Amino acid sequence: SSQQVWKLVIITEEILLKKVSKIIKEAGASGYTVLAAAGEGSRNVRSTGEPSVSHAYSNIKFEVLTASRELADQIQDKVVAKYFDDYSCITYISTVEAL
Amino acid sequence: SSQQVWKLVIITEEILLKKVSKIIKEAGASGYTVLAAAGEGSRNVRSTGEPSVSHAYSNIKFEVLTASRELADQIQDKVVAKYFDDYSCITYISTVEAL
Amino acid sequence: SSQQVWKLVIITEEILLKKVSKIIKEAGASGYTVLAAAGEGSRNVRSTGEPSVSHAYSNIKFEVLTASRELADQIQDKVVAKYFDDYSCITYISTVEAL
Ligand SMILES: Nc1ncnc2c1ncn2[C@@H]1O[C@H](COP(=O)(O)OP(=O)(O)OP(=O)(O)O)[C@@H](O)[C@H]1O
Ligand SMILES: Nc1ncnc2c1ncn2[C@@H]1O[C@H](COP(=O)(O)OP(=O)(O)OP(=O)(O)O)[C@@H](O)[C@H]1O
Ligand SMILES: Nc1ncnc2c1ncn2[C@@H]1O[C@H](COP(=O)(O)OP(=O)(O)OP(=O)(O)O)[C@@H](O)[C@H]1O
Ligand SMILES: [Ca+2]
Ligand SMILES: [Ca+2]
Ligand SMILES: [Ca+2]
Ligand SMILES: [Cl-]
Repeated sequence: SSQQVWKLVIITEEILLKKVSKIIKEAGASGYTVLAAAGEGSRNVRSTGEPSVSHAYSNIKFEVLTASRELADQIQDKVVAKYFDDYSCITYISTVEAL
Repeated sequence: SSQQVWKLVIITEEILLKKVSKIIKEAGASGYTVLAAAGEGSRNVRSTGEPSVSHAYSNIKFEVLTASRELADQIQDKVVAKYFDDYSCITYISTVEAL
Repeated sequence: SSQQVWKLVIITEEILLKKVSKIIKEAGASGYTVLAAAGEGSRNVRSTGEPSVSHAYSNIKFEVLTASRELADQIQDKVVAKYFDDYSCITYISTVEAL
């Protein structure tokens, strides 16, 4: 049988791995998944800088499944409020069907 | 032109890489993608144990595209029936548009 | 507040990392995320070959968020037209909610 859940993705600088993991757990999520990633973006806020000739930068990608949209929004808000202006970061939400 | 397909995700202990790959292929999927991952969860069933002070554990993330919901459900069922009680594992389904 | 965006995924041979990154950026995307991956598929076109007894092959997974479906389709088209016949490659699109 199915249950509709929300999937929050946070892609951010690899150096924020432990800090963002703590926000997710402190907010009451049941868990999280994290993957190593790389990327480029257009906000140009990376804490360690960017060179003139761009190349892919080191990131992590979190995926957090939540039983309510409310909880996904809360985690997203906390990460963005704390880090979005000072660190490269992008975030999005969608829905999936959990078992 | 587009075709609606289903995307099954399985996130599980890294030690199940070969066993789960075999279920996916034996069920008739056209392929699979797998990524290294880490994570934490709340079922507390990891086959290799967890310590009192939790940290991220080693996982793999599979993504399997299927032409029917029926096939995604079958693969999901087979993995869950065989491994969910004895190994850390979470699974979800959504739809995407293949070319 | 929310904005509906499109998410284009391209999973392809690891050797195409720089060539596909250039298409994404030359098309005007605001960024991209890329992850190391492995997989198997059924088209059997891998540029470096496949053995009789299959095993997972080395890939990369791109995710590209776009503000229009039009731009996702354009990037997808350019990658497919250039590489799909000569290199292992699969691609799909869905929608997500960006902040
Ligand atoms: N359109 C996009 N599609 C997919 N991933 C994106 C996109 N834009 C940004 N990202 C991802 O978010 C990360 C941070 O991008 P951000 O928008 O915060 O701009 P930035 O500070 O310029 O980042 P970077 O230093 O990596 O260029 C990128 O490295 C990438 O992994
Ligand atoms: N809410 C969640 N959101 C995202 N990923 C999750 C979530 N819950 C669990 N996961 C992922 O599934 C994996 C296994 O979690 P499971 O629910 O089976 O509990 P567990 O046995 O307690 O896992 P772990 O030993 O990793 O803590 C986690 O390591 C994580 O990668
Ligand atoms: N049904 C699928 N679900 C998920 N990923 C898939 C699927 N089919 C293919 N892929 C991914 O796309 C990659 C390339 O598959 P493609 O369809 O191009 O066939 P191929 O040339 O036979 O690939 P391979 O040499 O990897 O077997 C695979 O390695 C896999 O990562
Ligand atoms: Ca940048
Ligand atoms: Ca646990
Ligand atoms: Ca093949
Ligand atoms: Cl991923």
